[PDB]
Amino acid sequence: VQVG
Ligand code: NA
Repeated sequence: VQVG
């Protein structure tokens, strides 16, 4: 998971 990548959130930016
Ligand atoms: Na990912």
